[PDB]
Amino acid sequence: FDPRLIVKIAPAVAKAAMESGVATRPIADFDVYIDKLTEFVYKTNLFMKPIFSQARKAPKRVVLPEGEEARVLHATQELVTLGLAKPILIGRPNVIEMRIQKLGLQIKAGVDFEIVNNESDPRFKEYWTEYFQIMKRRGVTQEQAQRALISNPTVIGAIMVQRGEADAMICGTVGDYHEHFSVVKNVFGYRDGVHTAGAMNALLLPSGNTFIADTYVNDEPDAEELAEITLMAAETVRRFGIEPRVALLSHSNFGSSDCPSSSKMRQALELVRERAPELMIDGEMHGDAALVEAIRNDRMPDSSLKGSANILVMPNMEAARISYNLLRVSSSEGVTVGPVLMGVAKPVHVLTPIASVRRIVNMVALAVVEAQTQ
Amino acid sequence: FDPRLIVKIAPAVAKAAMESGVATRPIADFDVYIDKLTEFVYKTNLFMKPIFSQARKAPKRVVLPEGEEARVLHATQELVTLGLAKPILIGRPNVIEMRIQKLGLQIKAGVDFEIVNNESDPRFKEYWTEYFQIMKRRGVTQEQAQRALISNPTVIGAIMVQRGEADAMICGTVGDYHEHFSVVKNVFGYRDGVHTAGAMNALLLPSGNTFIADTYVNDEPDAEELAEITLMAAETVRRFGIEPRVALLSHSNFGSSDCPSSSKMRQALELVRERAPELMIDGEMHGDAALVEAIRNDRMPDSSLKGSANILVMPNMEAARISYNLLRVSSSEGVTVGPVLMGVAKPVHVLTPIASVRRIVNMVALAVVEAQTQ
Repeated sequence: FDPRLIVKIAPAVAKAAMESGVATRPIADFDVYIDKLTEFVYKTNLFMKPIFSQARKAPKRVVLPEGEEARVLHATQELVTLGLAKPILIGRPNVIEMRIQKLGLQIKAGVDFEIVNNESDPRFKEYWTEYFQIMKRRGVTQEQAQRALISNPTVIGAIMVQRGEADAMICGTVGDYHEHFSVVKNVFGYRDGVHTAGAMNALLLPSGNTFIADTYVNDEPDAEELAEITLMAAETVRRFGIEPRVALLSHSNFGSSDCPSSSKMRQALELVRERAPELMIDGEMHGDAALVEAIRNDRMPDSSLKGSANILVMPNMEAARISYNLLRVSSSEGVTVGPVLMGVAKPVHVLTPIASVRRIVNMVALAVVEAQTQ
Repeated sequence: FDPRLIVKIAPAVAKAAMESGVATRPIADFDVYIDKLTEFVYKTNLFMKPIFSQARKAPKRVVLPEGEEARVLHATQELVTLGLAKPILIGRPNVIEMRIQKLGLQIKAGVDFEIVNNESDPRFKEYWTEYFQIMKRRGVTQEQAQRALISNPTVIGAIMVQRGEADAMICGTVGDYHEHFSVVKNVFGYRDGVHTAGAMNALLLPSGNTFIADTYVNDEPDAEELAEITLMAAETVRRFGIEPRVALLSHSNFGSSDCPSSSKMRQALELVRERAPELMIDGEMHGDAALVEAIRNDRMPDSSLKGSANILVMPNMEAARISYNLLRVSSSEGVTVGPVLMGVAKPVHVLTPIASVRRIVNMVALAVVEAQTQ
């Protein structure tokens, strides 16, 4: 799967065929040709195949709070088969076993995977006392903390990962995003060096693989919050292997509007450049100017952004969630990754009820891969 | 009046009665019995009694602007009899001498107390000139300063205390609190190192001696301002002899409601603990949790607050004045102290129009104590 294959083979084959003389059209501009095919590499990178393999080498414990949900169940089978992770499912053990039989999956409880019963667990008194000490001043009474552990699955898995019993967690298949996130933020805590949280959704597009943030965490992020979201996204995408091409999208194109939304972007651009100059980023720009290099070079010759951009940053969540939701059905491709939570101290992600099984599979993998490091 | 009397005598008697054998019911928990005795003596305290004695030791000069008002005159008599302070009443001498006779009081002008006539005074030229130099930049012309020295008695007394002719002043029996306070603030100035003022009103409650903060001065306090109010009050309560137990009240119970008011309180708790970690204080909480320790230990066991809390700091003036009014009618007895003004350099206090004659006597003695320091 090495991307460099088409980089060296196709030119070298072309150079020997011109020396052999059987070629009808000489590509005299070999360096331009080299630029053309390296661009094809850069647009389509799988960025999942290395992830899966890394998960296979070191599977980790992942808790899925909504264990009864059928989509979770379908993904648990593929996780056990591919040897990606050690799945811990939370829910009523009786309904899971019945649905497994109806689904026909070969996973066997206590063998292939472990189950934690939400209604009864020996580690109950310890857990509610642990959750209460975090949430006593945040409006959770002792009596409330108990009731939460019996009926809120997401809270149960959060306590495990913080304790150390579980390595990571994947939730959000049932419920609104902010319900699960609220649980996550108070329990795990912000990662050191960060004071804001970022959500990222990825769509393979004609322009290539493309990422969008922030989709659910912040409804109206301020300037410094955008800058921190940008830097984390550049770090995460560099891990995937795709070099980061950041574009701060806005209705204004390089100062066409002086309204506060555009002013917020420009300030963040200066903030990002001062914190880490290496990142390739230019803003603000129209949406189209970030993908078609032809349009951007006409508005901005000396733009530091080169080629189609892959990290599009949004001024407010509404523009993001409406863009990503409209593109997911206008691309019609493999799911790649879903809502990637950035900034949390522990390896956690929250999904949507519309999330497919492949998305849950891919996302559980992504988390196992995060858990290998500390 | 020594509080330590009941704490020591009763246990030794109890031990002697058990050794004698006449004790029908033994008390095995002697250390618990001491705790119940010490809690009773802290609740029913008489901080006013030492204040009178300290005032008797060194009577100081006190100015009362409303010398014609009947309630002040009754209080001048009992002050003269007690020997607490040397009164300097202000008003028309004829109306005072005629009311003195009408009220059947044995006080003579020029000997027991001193009258300063507002309409005519030898030092008139120095007073309105000094007032002008203080208020020339706050909208007071020379012509306005003259009429103001004759018309507003509170202005007259404020000038005296700043000159040093009188050691303190008590006012407010007629008129709005702020009519005198604004004069007090501009003339005396803020206490060194203090940039906001505080109004404290004391009540005798079943739970114990109880004070409320910011009853009249600030409609809405900054978190910084709330902090300085709390810190000053605990210092003043320590002067009375009561142990400072502080509680920040709010409509939210320990983060149950996230609003501007609750956020405002919590920030102050941090600000107070940094400036003085020794002060026992916890918030935010409901009122009942501040008084009934049982309720507080059930929602917050680790609370640093121990027992009934004596210093109640409130979020806004509106809730504080409403509470104080509704409590002074539902608490049977207790003349205690009137509205206490904190943060002003020269010793002074502003009273309510409905302040009882006992409250004028008490608040005059409180001022004499304050004048003995610096």
